[PDB]
Amino acid sequence: YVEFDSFWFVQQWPPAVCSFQKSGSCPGSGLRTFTIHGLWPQQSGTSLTNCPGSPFDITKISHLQSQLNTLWPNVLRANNQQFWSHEWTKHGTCSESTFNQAAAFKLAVDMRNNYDIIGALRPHAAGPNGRTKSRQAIKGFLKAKFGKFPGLRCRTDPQTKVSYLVEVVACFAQDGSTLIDCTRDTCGANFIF
Ligand SMILES: O=c1ccn([C@@H]2O[C@H](COP(=O)(O)O)[C@@H](O)[C@H]2O)c(=O)[nH]1
Repeated sequence: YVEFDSFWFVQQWPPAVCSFQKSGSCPGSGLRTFTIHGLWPQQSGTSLTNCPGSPFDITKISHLQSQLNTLWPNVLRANNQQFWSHEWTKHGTCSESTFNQAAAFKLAVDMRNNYDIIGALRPHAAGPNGRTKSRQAIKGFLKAKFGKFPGLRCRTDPQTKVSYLVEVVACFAQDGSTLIDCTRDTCGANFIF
């Protein structure tokens, strides 16, 4: 069996994520704050997925639904539970040996409350404005605020080839509490944000 050695706390930028879904409606299109995508256990540089764990049980986190509906909405479809269930089954099960479902979602909520990206960039006016930003600059501002380098993830429009920031990753040690440096970015030196 495999033992995760770290976590990737992944937050997503709703507007960008929605823009890549040019086919249909997008519930979170109007959100202007980073929301939780998921907490992904890592192993030797790779995300551990689909581990032999417990079925998702909404009643196990019923007490967090309040916070989850605000910080962890399904931005693509109007079904938050489906999104939480998927993230648990695909990612959460892989760290269940230490964190049961209730503990994992609570961990994600706490991490989100301790990692306000927009708030951290505002003092530098480095927030979203649909213009080009520097990977180095953004990583620098976040490290100065939180203490460690985040991971920046981008997606490229197939038509225009323009790169857009879509997710920001905060890396944690196996304890799920000690912030550590992220080392992998999918974003190039510059991107739209
Ligand atoms: O707000 C969101 C963001 C992503 N996804 C979905 O989750 C998957 C991406 O997450 P992952 O499987 O890599 O954890 C995709 O199928 C995507 O449609 C949602 O349902 N809602």
